[PDB]
Amino acid sequence: GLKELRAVPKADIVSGFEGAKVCKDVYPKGTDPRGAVVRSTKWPNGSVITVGLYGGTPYVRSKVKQYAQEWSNYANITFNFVESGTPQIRVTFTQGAGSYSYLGTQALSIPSNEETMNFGWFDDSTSDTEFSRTVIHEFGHALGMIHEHQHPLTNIPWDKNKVYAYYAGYPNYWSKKDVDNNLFATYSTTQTQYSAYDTQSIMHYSISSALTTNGFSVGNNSVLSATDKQFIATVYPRN
Ligand SMILES: [Zn+2]
Repeated sequence: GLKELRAVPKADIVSGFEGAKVCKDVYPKGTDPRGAVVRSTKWPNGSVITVGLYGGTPYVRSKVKQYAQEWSNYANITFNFVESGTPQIRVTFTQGAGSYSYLGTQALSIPSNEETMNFGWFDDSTSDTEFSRTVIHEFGHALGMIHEHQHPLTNIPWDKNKVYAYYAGYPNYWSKKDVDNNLFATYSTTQTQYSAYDTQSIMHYSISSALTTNGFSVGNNSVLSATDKQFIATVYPRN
């Protein structure tokens, strides 16, 4: 099969946040997160992207493959799930590390012994809606999509000490200061790649109830929205 990736240090997986459903923004070391937008990170149109799955049960691995390929109904892009070589997208299932993917072709800047995507909370009992939501969302990032997030009406009620502890773990290794600029300041304003915000978007950024004092952390958006479908077709046209 595939060559083993280097393992996540288990000391850097933060205890107590098992099951906390956090999608983490991630970028190749030293790059500017503001530059990682779909017009810059999109794959060559018509690409067939090789994907490798590392670990996971056969059931979870089948679910990843099932829902990742939903994007190809609308985008002129195909995922080829392979078991040899160095795949372009490398998916791990490290429990407790959150879920994340590098954006678009930024995956190609990741060392070949490291993962480019992680699913941190799936198990064999996970619901179909949660598989659909999280897998389509993360492969959205893999196509270059960023989070959709509308301007907060009221400041997010961050449980700041739970947050500082969580983002100190792998893979960000963020300081107190790092969280203040990259997380708090980022989501204090609108984040969007659409001309108008789409409350139904699969790319909606949900903030975990493990990281806040109140509010509803699980939105409705578990399938591609009409805007998701229309936009991804303009990025990757059948041309
Ligand atoms: Zn995300």
